[PDB]
Amino acid sequence: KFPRVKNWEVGSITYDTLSAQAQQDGPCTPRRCLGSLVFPAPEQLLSQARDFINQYYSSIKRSGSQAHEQRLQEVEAEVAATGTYQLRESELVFGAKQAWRNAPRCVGRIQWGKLQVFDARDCRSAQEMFTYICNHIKYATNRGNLRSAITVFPQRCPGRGDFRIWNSQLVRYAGYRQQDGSVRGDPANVEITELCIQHGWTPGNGRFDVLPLLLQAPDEPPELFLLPPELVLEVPLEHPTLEWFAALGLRWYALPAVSNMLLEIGGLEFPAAPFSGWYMSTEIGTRNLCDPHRYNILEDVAVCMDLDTRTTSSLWKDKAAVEINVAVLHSYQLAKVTIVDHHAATASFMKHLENEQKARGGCPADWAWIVPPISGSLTPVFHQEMVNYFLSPAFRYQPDPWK
Amino acid sequence: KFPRVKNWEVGSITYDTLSAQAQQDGPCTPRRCLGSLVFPEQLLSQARDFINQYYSSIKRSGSQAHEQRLQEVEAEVAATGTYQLRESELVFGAKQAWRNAPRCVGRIQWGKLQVFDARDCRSAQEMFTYICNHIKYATNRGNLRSAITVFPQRCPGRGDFRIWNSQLVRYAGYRQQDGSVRGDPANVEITELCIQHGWTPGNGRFDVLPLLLQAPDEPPELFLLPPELVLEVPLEHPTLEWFAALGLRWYALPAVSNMLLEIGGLEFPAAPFSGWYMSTEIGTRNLCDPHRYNILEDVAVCMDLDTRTTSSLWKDKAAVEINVAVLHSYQLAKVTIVDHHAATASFMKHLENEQKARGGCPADWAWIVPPISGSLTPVFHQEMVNYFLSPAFRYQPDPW
Ligand code: HEM
Ligand code: HEM
Ligand SMILES: N=C(Nc1ccc(CCNCc2cccc(NC(=N)c3cccs3)c2)cc1)c1cccs1
Ligand SMILES: N=C(Nc1ccc(CCNCc2cccc(NC(=N)c3cccs3)c2)cc1)c1cccs1
Ligand SMILES: C[C@H](O)[C@H](O)[C@H]1CNc2nc(N)[nH]c(=O)c2N1
Ligand SMILES: C[C@H](O)[C@H](O)[C@H]1CNc2nc(N)[nH]c(=O)c2N1
Ligand SMILES: [Cl-]
Ligand SMILES: [Cl-]
Ligand SMILES: [Gd]
Ligand SMILES: [Gd]
Ligand SMILES: [Zn+2]
Repeated sequence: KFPRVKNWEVGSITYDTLSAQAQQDGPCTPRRCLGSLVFPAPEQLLSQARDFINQYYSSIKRSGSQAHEQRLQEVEAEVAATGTYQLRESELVFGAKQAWRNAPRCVGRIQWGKLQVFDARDCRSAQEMFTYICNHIKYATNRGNLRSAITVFPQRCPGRGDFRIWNSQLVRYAGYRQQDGSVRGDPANVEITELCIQHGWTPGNGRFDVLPLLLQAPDEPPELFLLPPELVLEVPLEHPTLEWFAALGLRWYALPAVSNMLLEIGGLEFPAAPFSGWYMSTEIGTRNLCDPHRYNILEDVAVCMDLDTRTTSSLWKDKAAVEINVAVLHSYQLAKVTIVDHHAATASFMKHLENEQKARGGCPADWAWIVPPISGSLTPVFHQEMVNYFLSPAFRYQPDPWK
Repeated sequence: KFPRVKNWEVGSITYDTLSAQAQQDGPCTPRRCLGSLVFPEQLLSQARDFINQYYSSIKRSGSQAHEQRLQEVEAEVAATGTYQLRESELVFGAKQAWRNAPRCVGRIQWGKLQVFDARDCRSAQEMFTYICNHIKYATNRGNLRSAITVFPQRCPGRGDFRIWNSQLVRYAGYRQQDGSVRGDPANVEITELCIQHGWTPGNGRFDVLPLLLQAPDEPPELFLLPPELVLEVPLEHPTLEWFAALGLRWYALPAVSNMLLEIGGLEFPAAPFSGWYMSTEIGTRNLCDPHRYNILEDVAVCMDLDTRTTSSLWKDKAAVEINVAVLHSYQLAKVTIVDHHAATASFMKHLENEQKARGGCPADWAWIVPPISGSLTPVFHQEMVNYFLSPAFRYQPDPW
């Protein structure tokens, strides 16, 4: 038997047959579930490459064709001669889309088929890397009409260091570890800020200072590049009916572009493959602005809203958090920057689940990450049971290049 | 082998060593996590294990009385096939089963539980008296007190005491000739049973259901709850004067009556327990779930919210004011209730106490994090380990 999966809003029942294809292992055992944790060789290369090629040729409905066999033979011969192999361009595009499709913590996978894949596997230097990244930022920002993209830098290979982007995203605000223990700017970026200053960046002193990019070419210390200010589209935050909100001087950036994850395709590894989509509004409104360990503006806003913050039972937190999220959505819509609210995102994810059940017999999904951080049970994904497992091609965490 | 558990708000680290004592097996494997699923004469070994637990907790470990109790239960099961709990063992086993319940955010309170020993019960008319005394004690005119009543255990060659209702207080669910449900859709099945067993149905959205109590080997008998025994809170809102006219209400006492209590290999299919509500249970789940009363759009219409675009966050604004109404209405009626911020702060304290007490604490993140304002509560940022300890409250098949 395969896991029986139930939607409790509808009563409907599916079986996740796809999970039985899970290659790598997760952190859970029959004795204990660790699903809530944030952080969970010629012959082994070949069976991963074979499986990936099988996936490619299924996607185009040419399984068992002559072209399928020849390509498997081709990969085998290259691995036997060199210990490794090169993806065809079409396989790279397919592999990056599958990795997105396979990502269990991504609620935006209804879009997985619409992904611009920039092939930067011929990149030679940190300077050319910066050029690829600027072109990515320009294409994806598209002056507010955001377009999903990934740029794939050269694969890891023996006898040469990795390409790495040290920043966790292409656009990050500085976090200045103030001496009195506190932080000015984004506390999530204190470490990368200190590394940037360490490498000669002249720091600012604001709360929304865009960080430079620390770019690492093989066997080279990271190099500092400043993003052209006209390349970094930002949204000033205001609230549709709370006019004093604008005076908080809050901003956020248009483009979420994760740059520190490793892309794995057919046993090949791409330690530098930054990817971007668009924001779901709770990421900015609830997490980035109201996490106690982030900008932590909740109490300041509620006090401005004249709420009774002396008792929890007034729900001043819930009320201020809702208005902050309203401000984010209003501000991005006003600026004409693509953004999706958590209701539409989770509804579209529910559609994705139904498509994937028909297409592949299941969908790896991490409930705790799919359910938005406010209003969870008001969205349909709350009531959907979900099976979490690791498929390849995949986006993976990897150690920071300085640790 | 000891899982590392991190709090991402504070950056603190602990190690759950208690998980190594997980007796049963959950649904997860290294291949796939099923954590989000709602439903995941060796009696001696379990009986042995619980006794050791007991005497260890009272610092009587391996003492004279320890070995004596051990040898008593061996004779009982040899003579009868089962054994009898001492009243103190039963109290300790009830408290431990609550303390071990991974999905309970209310466990800061676990040492304060009134155990009613109903194991001398026979016939459903007596069940009903035990239950009514439970309901009366636990309600306490609104100053709610946690309690469990423990009816006779299952044994071979003989039926079971079962409470057919999932809770002692449930509103009726009446299906309509247009398919819809007037009342609580969660209770459409027990409502048709109550009718099929003679109950005159109401026609209201908050008709309190009768109790279908079942003594062993007999059909269940309908018992009507004295309306003065069932404390109910009419729902009003502190500033939205029209909210009261919606006619919403809920009941004071959450009393779960369909779970099985397991202690030392013994099984009590009828052991209703009650505490008090966390406000999001009523204001978010019971009233705003699509498959329950589903009142969200009604409230948003009364608030004159723009309901044609999700991005107005009309669902979020309506949900908050409904939870406000619940908190205001219970406090105004002097019925104990806890908001999700106070409860999750208390559960965090419980986690620290349990870390020091036992080296960990089984917790089901998906159920501990509230259904609104998740990341505004500290539990959201707390990694958790889920595992099954005994004594335990377990799900069980419906009697029919
Ligand atoms: C197109 C619009 C998209 C939306 C609205 C979206 C939404 C989200 C959200 C809300 C998260 C959780 C982030 C967090 O809480 O830190 C997430 C995670 C993730 N997203 Fe998507 N995403 C989109 C596109 C993409 C694309 C284009 C890719 C890759 C090609 C991608 C891959 C991932 C991955 C791998 C994760 C997991 C990251 C982790 O484990 O930390 N997403 N996404
Ligand atoms: C004292 C105040 C208490 C509060 C505020 C509280 C709160 C909660 C909440 C919010 C849930 C989730 C229920 C749901 O979402 O359906 C829960 C579950 C649970 N509670 Fe507590 N509870 C309390 C007392 C108790 C007591 C006295 C017991 C037993 C002696 C108990 C045993 C359980 C169990 C076994 C579950 C799991 C239910 C399931 O898996 O369906 N709780 N509690
Ligand atoms: N950074 C840490 N913790 C940590 C914090 C957050 C995350 C999650 C990373 N998420 C950023 C992200 C990922 C994926 C999507 C988004 N948001 C988006 N909408 C998109 C980004 C790209 C395409 S869509 C944001 C992981 C570890 C650590 C502290 C100490 C050691 S590691
Ligand atoms: N039973 C179902 N599913 C299901 C639904 C809810 C739960 C959770 C149990 N709900 C009642 C409950 C349990 C525990 C605590 C509370 N609330 C309380 N605050 C307390 C109750 C007793 C002491 S505290 C409510 C489990 C399974 C089904 C639906 C349709 C067919 S079967
Ligand atoms: C402890 C817990 O795993 C952690 O706070 C998770 C919960 N769910 C999440 N879900 C999303 N989308 N993003 C997150 O950062 C987190 N954090
Ligand atoms: C599918 C999912 O497991 C289900 O909806 C769970 C999620 N978390 C929950 N948490 C609580 N407290 N109560 C619930 O009923 C649920 N339902
Ligand atoms: Cl972000
Ligand atoms: Cl309830
Ligand atoms: Gd105004
Ligand atoms: Gd009106
Ligand atoms: Zn698990």
